[PDB]
Order: sequence, then C-alpha cells, then structure tokens
Amino acid sequence: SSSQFHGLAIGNGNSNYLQVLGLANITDTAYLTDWQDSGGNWHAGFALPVPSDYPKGHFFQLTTGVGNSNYLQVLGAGEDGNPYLVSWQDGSGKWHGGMPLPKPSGYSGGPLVTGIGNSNYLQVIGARVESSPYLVAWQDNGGNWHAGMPLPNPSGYAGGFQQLATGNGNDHFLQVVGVGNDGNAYLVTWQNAQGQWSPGFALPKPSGYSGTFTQLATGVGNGNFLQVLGIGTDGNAYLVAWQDNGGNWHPGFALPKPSGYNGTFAKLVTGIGNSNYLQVFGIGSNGVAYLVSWQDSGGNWHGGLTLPQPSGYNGSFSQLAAGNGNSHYLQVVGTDAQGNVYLVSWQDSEGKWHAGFELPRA
Amino acid sequence: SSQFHGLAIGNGNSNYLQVLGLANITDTAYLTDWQDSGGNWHAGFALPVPSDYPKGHFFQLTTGVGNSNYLQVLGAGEDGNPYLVSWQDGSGKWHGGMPLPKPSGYSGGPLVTGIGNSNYLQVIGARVESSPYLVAWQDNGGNWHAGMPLPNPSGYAGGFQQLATGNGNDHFLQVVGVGNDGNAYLVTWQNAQGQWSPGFALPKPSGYSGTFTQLATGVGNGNFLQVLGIGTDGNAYLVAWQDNGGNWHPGFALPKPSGYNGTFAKLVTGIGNSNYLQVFGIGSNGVAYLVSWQDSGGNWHGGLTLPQPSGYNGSFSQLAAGNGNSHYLQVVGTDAQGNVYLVSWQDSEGKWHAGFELPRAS
Repeated sequence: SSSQFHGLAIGNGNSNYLQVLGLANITDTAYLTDWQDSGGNWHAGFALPVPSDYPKGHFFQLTTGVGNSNYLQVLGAGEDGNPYLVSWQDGSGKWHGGMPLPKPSGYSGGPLVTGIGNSNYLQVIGARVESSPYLVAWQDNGGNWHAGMPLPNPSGYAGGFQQLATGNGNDHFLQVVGVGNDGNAYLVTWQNAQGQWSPGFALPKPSGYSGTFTQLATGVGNGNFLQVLGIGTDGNAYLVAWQDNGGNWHPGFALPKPSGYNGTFAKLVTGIGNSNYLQVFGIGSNGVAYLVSWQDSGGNWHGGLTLPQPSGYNGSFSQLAAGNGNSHYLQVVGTDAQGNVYLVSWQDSEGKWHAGFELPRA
Repeated sequence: SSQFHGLAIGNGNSNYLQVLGLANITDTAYLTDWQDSGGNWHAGFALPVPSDYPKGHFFQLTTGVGNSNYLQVLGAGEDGNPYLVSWQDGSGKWHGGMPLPKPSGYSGGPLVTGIGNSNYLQVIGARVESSPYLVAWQDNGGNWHAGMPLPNPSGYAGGFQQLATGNGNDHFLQVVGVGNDGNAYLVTWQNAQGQWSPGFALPKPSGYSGTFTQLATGVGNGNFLQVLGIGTDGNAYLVAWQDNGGNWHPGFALPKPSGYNGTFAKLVTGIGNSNYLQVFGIGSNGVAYLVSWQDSGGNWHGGLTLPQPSGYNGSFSQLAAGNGNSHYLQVVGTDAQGNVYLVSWQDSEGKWHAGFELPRAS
C-alpha cells in the first residue's frame, strides 16, 4: 500500500458517500485514498482495480463522473497513451475494473474532463486541445460506452486550449469552457437536450480586466446560474462570466479577496456550501489554503478566509478538492507537502468552518 | 506558463545548471530557469518538442549526459511513448528530440537514466510492471538503439515501484529498486562487457527490517555508492552502501536534524561543500530539510532546517538539487502554487543561505 498522493479527484459514490481518489506518488497507481460514511467517519481505501486490458496500468491524471444508475466512474489518462475508465463503483460500494474508452481518430492522449450531458449521459472530454476538441466517449443510461467524435471549436478561434472545464447551464445544458492557447476565456461548445453540440464563442471579459487567464473552474451559483471562475495571468481570482436561466452570458468581476490578504491565487476549485452557497477555494502565494470568496443566495459575493488549519499541520497544501459529505457538509481535502491526504477543513450548516485532520492511510 | 511540477535538474553548456519542469495544467515541457557561472539566474522557456510529436506533452521528465557532453531531456509522452524531448548543444541551444526506439513489451512510464559501459547513455523504465527494461541506449556518435529486457534480482520477480541508478569506482552501472514487495534490491548491474546480471536483495539497515517507499543513490566518501531510502515507517535510512570491492554493506537510520521528530518523504541527494554527500527531504510539518550530511571519514551528521527563501514562508512540494556556480549546491523547489524557488543555496564552507523566487519562464 501507498499512502502519499498527487492528482486528487473527488466524487460521490454508493449512498452518496464521498470518495477521494488519487495517484500514488512515484508509481502513479490509481487509488481510493479514503471514503466517508454517513456519520462523517473517514475510512482508508486501497488501489483501484484496473482494466483487464491494462492489467498493471498506471495513470497520469484521474477524474470522476456520475454514470448510469448513479455508479461512480473513475476516468484516467493512461501512461500507455490511452484513455480509460479505470474503475467503476456499484451501489454496494464495490469497485470493478474498467475498460479502455472508445476514443475517436485524431485524439492524442491527455488529461480528461467529464460532464453530465443530455439525458444525464456521462460525457468524457479531452481536457487539453492541441487541434480540435474531442469527445473521447459517452455513456448511456444502461452503462454502455459509445465512441467519441470531434467537437466544435468556438466561433472564430481554432488555436487550441490549455484547459477545458464543464458545468451545467440553462435547462441543464452541458457547457464546455476553456482557456485558449491565446489566454482568452471561451465557451468552447455547448450541448442541447437531444445531444447536439453547438459552437461557442468568447466569454465576456470580467469587469475592469482586459487580460488573459491561466485556469478556469465552474460552480453552480445563485438561482442555478452557472458561474465560470478563473485565475488571471495577473494572479487574481475572477468570476470571468456567468450564465442566466435563458442561456445568455454576462460579465463577471474580480472576486472579493479574504480580508487582509494581498497575494495571488492559483489552483482554484469550487464547492457547494451551506444553503448551497457557492464557495471558491484557492492556494495563496504564501502557500496558504483559502476560501477565496463565497456567494450568497442573492448572488452577492463576500471575501473569504484562511481555511482553519487541520490539526498538527501548519504547512501548505499543493492541491485542494471539495465535495459534499455526510449531512451535505462541505469538505475540503488536500495533499500536504509530502502528499498525505488531509481533510483540510469542513463546513457546518451555518457556514462556519472547522479544522480538519490527516485522513486514514490507504 | 510560470507554475510547474515534475522538476528535473541537469548541467548543460559550460556546466550551467538547468532546471526543467512540467507546466501545471498543460504538462508542457519547460526549461524553467538556468544559472550562469557567476551565480545569476535566468528565465527559461518551452522546450522544443520532437518533430514526430509536434504539439507533445509529458507526464515525467528526467535528464542524462549524452554524446559530446550534450544534455539530454527525456520525457514520458502522454501518447504512451518514451521520448528524447530535446537536447542541448555546447553553445546552449536546444534542439527538438525524437521518439526513443523501444523494446517489445515496454509500457509507457517514467524514465531513469544511467551511464553504462563505454559511457553509453542508458534510458531505463523507472517503474517495472513485468521485467525491467532498457528502453534505449545512445552510442558515442549520438545515435539511439532499442533496448531489451533486463534481469530481475535472484528469485524475486514481483515488479518494482521505482528504479534508480548509480555507479561504484569500478564503474559498473548499478540499478537498485524498491520492489512491489516494499523491499530494496540490487535489481541488476552491467559488467565490463556491457552484459547485465541478476541482482539480489540489498542488506537491510541495522535497526530496521521493514519496507521502503522510495530509494535514491548518492556518491559519498571515497566516491562510495550509497543507497538512501524512505521507510514505510516514514524515516530516512542509509539502506546499504557499496565498497570498492563491489560488496554491499548494511546501513542504518540517518541522524535526524536535532529536535525534529516527524517523518520524511520526497528524498533527494546532492553533493555539497567538500563533496560531502547531502540528503534532503520534506517533513510531515511541511518543512524542507537537509536530513543529514556525510563527512570525508564517511561519518553521518544530523541536518537542519533549510533557510526559508525570501518572500515565501510556506511549504515546497518537491525539492531538486544540483551544483551550480563554483560547485555551490542549489536546492530548488516548487511552492504550493508551483512557482519555482531557489529554496536555499550552500556556500563553500557548508553554510546554507536563504533563496528566492526564480525568474519566471516566458
């Protein structure tokens, strides 16, 4: 067993129990690091069962997706250059070895991103775009996987993308946003309820900022309004743009920073907090794990705070990830400097944050 | 990009120290920074990629010294192929590389190099799922040749989490490994004809019969080859060392920095003042340490906290070490965001000095 990780991914499994996935340091072996029960108790995991067609397989990136019958799917970028379903988890919590994804012609191995598409069909998309965007594969509601295809570039641009991210927009339509190789923020493409993909366009720039971005992340905001957050090349955190319930996009603005903090951010992730208030987390230029900002139910943004340090560790985290656990309490997990997985902090129904702890070793 | 992971270090033209790394999010291979003979640091740029993989990306990098003392940057392609990403000539110019010829059965993964018979550069699979592999070797005229499977240690064949290389004064190339069993092995060595032989379990360190998560080699007193390890107990060990007759001897737990009671991970070695072997690692408190250092009588000494660099009081997620101007040992690292810092540098007298953030790659 390995106990130190990188490349965490987080999702909900059987009975919505939170599952923290990871790549072992040195070996890049896919693991369940830990999982949390309905009492909030954390349990050590174990190496995930790998595909019979990649039987000693290793991955340089992982991500999760909710599949058929809400079976948690763990997707991985093979170190053999192929995309995989590493493993899936059934409704009893048992994990099963996966399979290679039915990828399209012209797809070149890289990191994956998932989204929930039409009829809830899980979509697995290439998260970096060297030429045209690709849907690697999609999964029907009986669990069957289907061959991918190219996806549309946005209006006016075919320069490739550093990063694609996904979120659900108006009428549940999947939106795929990306940071171009030109540093601009795009809606790359969006998918309607019948599964058809349309070209996107440049997202409106945030208030007062004409510059470029290095990273995007999405979050479900007030009124179910999709929010696209970003890190500027300036080092600041932004709401780049948000989408209304009619599908139209509106400009964002620089996020309000935690009181007293004058540094930069990177490694931005979102979470759904108390009263479903959207939370935005990030890592400071001082190494500190922060709630950058949170958004109330009216859409108003509020400066964040230093996340209350977990017991016995006053160091920095190299990655943060978030999800909802027992009673819907928001959990922020991360990897310390060695790669030990911590609950950095958890948040109660009132919005108050509580110090976490180093989770049990896989 | 200016935030990185997966740093590698080597010495290039005029022995100028070179810091290589992988851009965060995109996994693009970069020279992050280099240092001149006066000690001054300089921003890097994206490496030129192989014309057979012209928008390529990599999940791991390493370096070796090639024909004509040309620095070679090897990379594990996200397409599943091992590559020479780029090579540098004696003027400092970088050249796009090529896919390595590879043997049947080699499965894409991280690479490690070593210098073999006839100083031919050897690129070896750093993780072993079946048999150890020589991926490729380079001849004295710079041409690459496909490798072959290499021996296993006597009657262990369970694969290896990690391989490392080093040489004794007898020159023979030694390949050490942590088995999937957690045990340390001499996996194989290459004799004076370039032929490889089965190895054996290394001597275990006095006072610890448990398993290991990582090894690293270092050249110590009298150029004696030392195998360092991180125990599954989280402690740092000299696992074993090799004498001038090529016999192996058991080591012992390293003398820890006085006062320090936590664990270490992410161990790397460096050659310090007076060629004294230095061992570095990252604590469970998130702090970067010199774990121990060894004098010319071969005696080990407790280490210290590396002096925190200017402008950052957080943790580093990776340390890498190399000799720069006037041989001064440089310890570089990635902060929590991925910004590359000189963590600390050591003067001629063995005294460590606070570093600073490096120039950002363009």
